[PDB]
Amino acid sequence: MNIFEMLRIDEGLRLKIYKDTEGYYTIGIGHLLTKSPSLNAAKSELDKAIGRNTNGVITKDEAEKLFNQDVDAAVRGILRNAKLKPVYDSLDAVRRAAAINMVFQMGETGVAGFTNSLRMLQQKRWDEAAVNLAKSRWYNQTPNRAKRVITTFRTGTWDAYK
Ligand SMILES: CCCCc1ccccc1
Ligand SMILES: [Cl-]
Ligand SMILES: [Cl-]
Repeated sequence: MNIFEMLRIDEGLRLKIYKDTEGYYTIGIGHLLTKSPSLNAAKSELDKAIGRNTNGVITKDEAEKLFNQDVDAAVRGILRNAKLKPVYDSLDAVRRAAAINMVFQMGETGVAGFTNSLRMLQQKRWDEAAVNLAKSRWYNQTPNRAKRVITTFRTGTWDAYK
Protein backbone atom coordinates (compact mmCIF):
# COMPACT_ATOMS: atom_id res chain seq x y z
CA MET A 1 0.00 0.00 0.00
CA ASN A 2 1.07 3.59 -0.59
CA ILE A 3 -0.28 7.16 -0.65
CA PHE A 4 -1.65 6.81 -4.12
CA GLU A 5 -3.53 3.68 -3.45
CA MET A 6 -4.71 5.02 -0.16
CA LEU A 7 -6.08 8.21 -1.68
CA ARG A 8 -7.60 6.31 -4.60
CA ILE A 9 -9.60 4.34 -2.07
CA ASP A 10 -10.70 7.38 -0.06
CA GLU A 11 -11.60 9.61 -3.04
CA GLY A 12 -12.74 7.17 -5.73
CA LEU A 13 -12.40 8.02 -9.43
CA ARG A 14 -15.06 9.84 -11.47
CA LEU A 15 -14.55 10.93 -15.10
CA LYS A 16 -17.37 13.42 -15.22
CA ILE A 17 -17.76 16.59 -13.09
CA TYR A 18 -19.42 15.79 -9.73
CA LYS A 19 -20.15 17.40 -6.40
CA ASP A 20 -18.08 16.38 -3.46
CA THR A 21 -19.32 15.72 0.13
CA GLU A 22 -19.38 19.47 0.69
CA GLY A 23 -21.28 20.02 -2.59
CA TYR A 24 -18.27 21.44 -4.54
CA TYR A 25 -17.56 20.68 -8.19
CA THR A 26 -14.83 18.11 -8.41
CA ILE A 27 -13.53 15.62 -10.96
CA GLY A 28 -11.18 12.65 -11.17
CA ILE A 29 -9.59 11.50 -7.99
CA GLY A 30 -10.81 14.15 -5.61
CA HIS A 31 -9.59 17.06 -7.70
CA LEU A 32 -11.55 20.09 -6.49
CA LEU A 33 -12.37 22.43 -9.29
CA THR A 34 -14.08 25.38 -7.65
CA LYS A 35 -16.09 26.25 -4.58
CA SER A 36 -18.39 28.24 -6.75
CA PRO A 37 -21.94 27.10 -7.39
CA SER A 38 -21.59 27.67 -11.06
CA LEU A 39 -21.11 24.73 -13.30
CA ASN A 40 -19.73 26.92 -15.98
CA ALA A 41 -17.04 28.18 -13.74
CA ALA A 42 -16.24 24.58 -12.97
CA LYS A 43 -16.12 23.70 -16.64
CA SER A 44 -13.83 26.62 -17.24
CA GLU A 45 -11.50 25.61 -14.44
CA LEU A 46 -11.52 22.09 -15.79
CA ASP A 47 -10.50 23.06 -19.29
CA LYS A 48 -7.78 25.30 -17.94
CA ALA A 49 -6.44 22.41 -15.80
CA ILE A 50 -6.45 19.93 -18.69
CA GLY A 51 -5.45 22.15 -21.52
CA ARG A 52 -8.40 21.39 -23.81
CA ASN A 53 -12.07 21.82 -24.33
CA THR A 54 -13.30 18.97 -22.21
CA ASN A 55 -16.97 19.54 -21.99
CA GLY A 56 -16.92 18.26 -18.32
CA VAL A 57 -15.50 14.89 -19.22
CA ILE A 58 -11.92 13.62 -18.95
CA THR A 59 -10.07 10.42 -19.57
CA LYS A 60 -8.53 8.07 -16.99
CA ASP A 61 -5.07 9.20 -18.03
CA GLU A 62 -6.00 12.85 -17.51
CA ALA A 63 -7.49 12.00 -14.10
CA GLU A 64 -4.27 10.27 -13.10
CA LYS A 65 -2.19 13.16 -14.28
CA LEU A 66 -4.17 15.63 -12.09
CA PHE A 67 -3.86 13.15 -9.25
CA ASN A 68 -0.10 12.98 -9.54
CA GLN A 69 0.11 16.68 -9.56
CA ASP A 70 -2.16 17.05 -6.55
CA VAL A 71 -0.21 14.55 -4.44
CA ASP A 72 2.97 16.31 -5.27
CA ALA A 73 1.49 19.69 -4.39
CA ALA A 74 0.24 18.33 -1.12
CA VAL A 75 3.63 17.11 -0.09
CA ARG A 76 5.24 20.26 -1.19
CA GLY A 77 2.72 22.24 0.82
CA ILE A 78 3.61 20.29 3.86
CA LEU A 79 7.32 20.79 3.40
CA ARG A 80 6.81 24.50 2.89
CA ASN A 81 4.76 24.96 6.07
CA ALA A 82 6.74 25.90 9.11
CA LYS A 83 4.14 24.42 11.39
CA LEU A 84 3.74 21.21 9.48
CA LYS A 85 7.18 20.34 8.31
CA PRO A 86 8.76 19.51 11.61
CA VAL A 87 5.91 17.22 12.51
CA TYR A 88 6.00 15.46 9.23
CA ASP A 89 9.78 14.97 9.47
CA SER A 90 9.29 13.33 12.79
CA LEU A 91 6.89 10.66 11.45
CA ASP A 92 7.52 7.21 10.01
CA ALA A 93 6.58 6.41 6.40
CA VAL A 94 3.05 5.12 7.03
CA ARG A 95 2.07 7.96 9.25
CA ARG A 96 3.43 10.41 6.74
CA ALA A 97 0.92 8.98 4.27
CA ALA A 98 -1.87 9.75 6.73
CA ALA A 99 -0.59 13.35 7.00
CA ILE A 100 -0.60 13.73 3.24
CA ASN A 101 -4.14 12.36 3.09
CA MET A 102 -5.42 14.99 5.43
CA VAL A 103 -3.71 17.84 3.63
CA PHE A 104 -5.00 16.54 0.34
CA GLN A 105 -8.51 16.54 1.67
CA MET A 106 -8.57 19.79 3.58
CA GLY A 107 -5.70 21.94 2.50
CA GLU A 108 -2.66 23.10 4.41
CA THR A 109 -4.76 25.67 6.03
CA GLY A 110 -7.32 23.12 7.24
CA VAL A 111 -4.75 20.80 8.73
CA ALA A 112 -2.52 23.58 10.00
CA GLY A 113 -5.42 24.55 12.47
CA PHE A 114 -5.12 21.30 14.52
CA THR A 115 -2.39 22.54 16.77
CA ASN A 116 -3.05 20.32 19.68
CA SER A 117 -3.13 17.16 17.55
CA LEU A 118 0.09 18.28 15.84
CA ARG A 119 1.91 18.57 19.10
CA MET A 120 0.64 15.17 20.20
CA LEU A 121 1.71 13.52 17.02
CA GLN A 122 5.10 15.18 17.29
CA GLN A 123 5.38 13.68 20.72
CA LYS A 124 4.32 10.20 19.52
CA ARG A 125 1.34 10.09 21.91
CA TRP A 126 -0.69 8.06 19.43
CA ASP A 127 -3.77 7.19 21.37
CA GLU A 128 -4.10 10.70 22.70
CA ALA A 129 -3.75 12.24 19.29
CA ALA A 130 -6.30 9.83 17.94
CA VAL A 131 -8.81 10.98 20.44
CA ASN A 132 -8.07 14.62 19.84
CA LEU A 133 -8.27 14.24 16.05
CA ALA A 134 -11.84 12.84 16.42
CA LYS A 135 -13.10 15.99 18.12
CA SER A 136 -13.45 17.79 14.86
CA ARG A 137 -15.91 18.78 12.22
CA TRP A 138 -13.84 16.64 9.79
CA TYR A 139 -14.54 13.53 11.82
CA ASN A 140 -18.22 14.36 12.23
CA GLN A 141 -18.70 15.06 8.50
CA THR A 142 -16.77 12.13 7.01
CA PRO A 143 -16.50 9.70 9.85
CA ASN A 144 -15.60 6.56 7.85
CA ARG A 145 -12.73 8.21 6.07
CA ALA A 146 -11.60 10.05 9.23
CA LYS A 147 -11.65 6.71 11.15
CA ARG A 148 -9.33 5.11 8.53
CA VAL A 149 -6.84 8.01 8.67
CA ILE A 150 -7.04 8.18 12.44
CA THR A 151 -6.38 4.42 12.76
CA THR A 152 -3.40 4.90 10.52
CA PHE A 153 -1.92 7.53 12.80
CA ARG A 154 -2.76 5.47 15.86
CA THR A 155 -1.18 2.24 14.63
CA GLY A 156 1.40 3.14 12.08
CA THR A 157 0.04 0.23 9.89
CA TRP A 158 -2.21 0.04 6.83
CA ASP A 159 -4.74 -2.14 8.54
CA ALA A 160 -7.64 0.20 8.07
CA TYR A 161 -7.03 -0.02 4.40
CA LYS A 162 -6.65 -3.83 4.20
C1 LIG B 1 -3.10 16.95 12.29
C2 LIG B 1 -2.37 17.96 11.45
C3 LIG B 1 -2.62 17.76 9.96
C4 LIG B 1 -2.06 16.44 9.46
C5 LIG B 1 -0.56 16.55 9.34
C6 LIG B 1 0.22 15.99 10.31
C7 LIG B 1 1.59 16.14 10.27
C8 LIG B 1 2.18 16.86 9.28
C9 LIG B 1 1.42 17.41 8.26
C10 LIG B 1 0.05 17.27 8.29
CL1 LIG C 1 -4.57 22.31 -11.81
CL1 LIG D 1 -16.84 9.07 5.28
